[PDB]
Amino acid sequence: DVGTVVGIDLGTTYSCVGVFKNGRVEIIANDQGNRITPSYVAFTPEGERLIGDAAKNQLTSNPENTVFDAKRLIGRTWNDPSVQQDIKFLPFKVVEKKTKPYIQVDIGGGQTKTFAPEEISAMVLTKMKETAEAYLGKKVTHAVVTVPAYFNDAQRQATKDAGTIAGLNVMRIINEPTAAAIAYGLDKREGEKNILVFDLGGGTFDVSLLTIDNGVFEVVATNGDTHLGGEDFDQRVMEHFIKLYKKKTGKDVRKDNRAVQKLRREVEKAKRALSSQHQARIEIESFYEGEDFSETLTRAKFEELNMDLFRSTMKPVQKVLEDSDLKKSDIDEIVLVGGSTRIPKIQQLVKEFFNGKEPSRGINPDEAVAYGAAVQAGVLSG
Amino acid sequence: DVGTVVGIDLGTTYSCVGVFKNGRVEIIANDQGNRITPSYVAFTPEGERLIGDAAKNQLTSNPENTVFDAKRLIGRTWNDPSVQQDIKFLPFKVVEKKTKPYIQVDIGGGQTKTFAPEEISAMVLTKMKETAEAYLGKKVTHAVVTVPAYFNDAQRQATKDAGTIAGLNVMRIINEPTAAAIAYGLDKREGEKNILVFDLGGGTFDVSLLTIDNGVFEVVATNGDTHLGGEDFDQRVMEHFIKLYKKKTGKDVRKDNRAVQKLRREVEKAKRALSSQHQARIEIESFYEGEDFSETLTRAKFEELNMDLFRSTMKPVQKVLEDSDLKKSDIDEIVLVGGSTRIPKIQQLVKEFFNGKEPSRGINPDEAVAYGAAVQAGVLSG
Ligand SMILES: C[C@@]1(O)[C@H](O)[C@@H](CO)O[C@H]1n1ccc2c(N)ncnc21
Ligand SMILES: C[C@@]1(O)[C@H](O)[C@@H](CO)O[C@H]1n1ccc2c(N)ncnc21
Repeated sequence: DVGTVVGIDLGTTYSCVGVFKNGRVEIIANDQGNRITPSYVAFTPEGERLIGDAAKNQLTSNPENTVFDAKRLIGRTWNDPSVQQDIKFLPFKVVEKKTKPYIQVDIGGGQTKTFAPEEISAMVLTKMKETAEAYLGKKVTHAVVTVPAYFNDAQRQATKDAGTIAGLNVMRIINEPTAAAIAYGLDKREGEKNILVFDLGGGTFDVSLLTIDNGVFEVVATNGDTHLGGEDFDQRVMEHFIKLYKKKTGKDVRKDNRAVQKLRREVEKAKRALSSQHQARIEIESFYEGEDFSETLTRAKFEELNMDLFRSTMKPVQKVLEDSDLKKSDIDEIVLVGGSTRIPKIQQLVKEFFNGKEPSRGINPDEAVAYGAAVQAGVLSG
Repeated sequence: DVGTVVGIDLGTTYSCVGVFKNGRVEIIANDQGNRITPSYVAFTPEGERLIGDAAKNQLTSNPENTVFDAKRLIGRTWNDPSVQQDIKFLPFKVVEKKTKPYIQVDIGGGQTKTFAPEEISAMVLTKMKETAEAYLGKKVTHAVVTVPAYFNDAQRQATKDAGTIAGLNVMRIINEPTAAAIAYGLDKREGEKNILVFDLGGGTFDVSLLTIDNGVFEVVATNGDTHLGGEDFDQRVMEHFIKLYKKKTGKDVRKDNRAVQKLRREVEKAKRALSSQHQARIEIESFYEGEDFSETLTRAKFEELNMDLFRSTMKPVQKVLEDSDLKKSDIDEIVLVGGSTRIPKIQQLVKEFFNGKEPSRGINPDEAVAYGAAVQAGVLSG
């Protein structure tokens, strides 16, 4: 028996868990009150293993012992050109072991440990499993886990293996855009329809063209940008305030990594506010050399700082349309995925690209993938 | 323990049953393969009690022993002016008993029996209960049953009482326009919205103006025509072919009630076809005095024959707008209910009345009320 099966969106930067309970999907908040959890792991000096918000928000002068972006490495060989490029931008050590890119960190007291990417993803899944168990008041043993549509055999298997390490029997591996289309109830429509899934996550941008025909989904074409996401928008704002602080004080903010991390956390909070307001306030007490930071950011400046990045999302959309032999007017449904799709300028650009066509609406875009996984989990739970 | 709760639309002319199973609403077909069941009861000479399709399609031996339209009498007193008017058009006997209009029929071999309106509706509910039990492969004990928004306390109680007689615990009585809005997920929308429900049934026309605010429904105003529906369109076509047959042969079709019933059944089939095609064929072997009937009906003629009736549906829509102190542009959602709303001219008239505004679409309008009742039943089943 499977018990209550969970639906898990195992994302590059954030993960989300849902269940089907009392006739509906319930997205579960973690111990910090958040319905999304960072796909992050860190180790305290005492040897405590931190997962999620506590890992991402732990102030440190040692970025080399925090692990994230394991989804870029999972199911790939060490010598894969993608891996060789990615390790140049990753602050933690990556070493060749058993043909794979293993992550090497110090787990406390100088104790060096090496982890396969699926062992890191297993830690994230354990945290999602614990989040669901606290909610359900009972143990979880089975799951439906999502993956990007472009994931190959080794990547799907390594994701199932991460589940096994976490004590989860991954019953079904389903494609992220399909799970989002199911969340919007797009499988319950008559005839053949073309669905454009625009997924702008924390670190990756994925565009997928799906067809629905008599309840059956098919991934026709995929495109995007593997290194474009919500964190890039935060970084453009970080650069803006760091240069501005250098002009105003003569001080180089990046000389203190903790000051950088405090600014990063406040910038992310301000970015989210600019999706619903035209001005945000960033305040940090004893920010740098005992001096306080107090600055404002307008929606207009945020947009100006990120305009090239926002406009760059249109190119893969045009490419998928060409590769699927479709025109703009052939798109029956537009599904927005990822918290970044809440940015007004992104919503405007997509709507304008599709000649004023309104996208599907009702589900939080950061939860749509886990929501669809939970719909399937509900069927498997009986 | 409520088990699997069923959602039942107990209609004046037709009824429908749905359940929530394997994560979605399932509308259940009856023993004749139909997703809607006539709200009809008949008694054979041998004393067999027929319910639904077998009752409606029994070649008359019982115009006075076939019961229908019990929903016009339920929860009303015998001396209610509505009852006194309705009994003039009903072919079965209605008698005063216990202050109520009881139905009196011969159940076989000259045995007279008297039934309260809720006892007839209980027979219809028993049929719906048996339809759901055959599908689920287990017994059903609880239900969500819909009623018209204008139903008063006695009418809602008498409907619950019909459920009790049928062995159903009617857990919730919900308004029909509300159930149709729920089917379309209109209760899952943010802010305040005005919903216009245009319900053209088989025998009744109901217009309801609802407001939805933070998931809460309010019936603001109701109007319509208590004696206008799909059956009236069939009658206009009946009159057309009877007059045409008199012109072509000199014969008076109504001298043979069986010939009339055969034409009625074929006209209803042809009308349904004209909603998707521009021409229909009606054929009856040994129709009248051993002569066969073979005629065609165009969509244009069908429309011409019913134009006044179709245009008359606009007047109650304008009245509800005035009684709710709203203008046409204040309507956020248009919900079409009843198989008759499939008629292209009706769809055109409604859309034109609302300056080209497209109504909600995707759910068979004859099943939308049961679908909404099943959505609510699904949450109650847990
Ligand atoms: C949490 C995030 O910053 C992250 O970059 C990404 C994860 O999918 O989504 C963002 N996100 C989440 C919500 C949100 C918003 N209201 N406006 C901009 N970005 C928003
Ligand atoms: C069965 C019906 O005749 C009846 O009059 C009413 C019950 O709601 O709906 C009609 N009905 C059912 C389906 C249908 C259709 N495709 N075109 C016209 N009328 C249609």
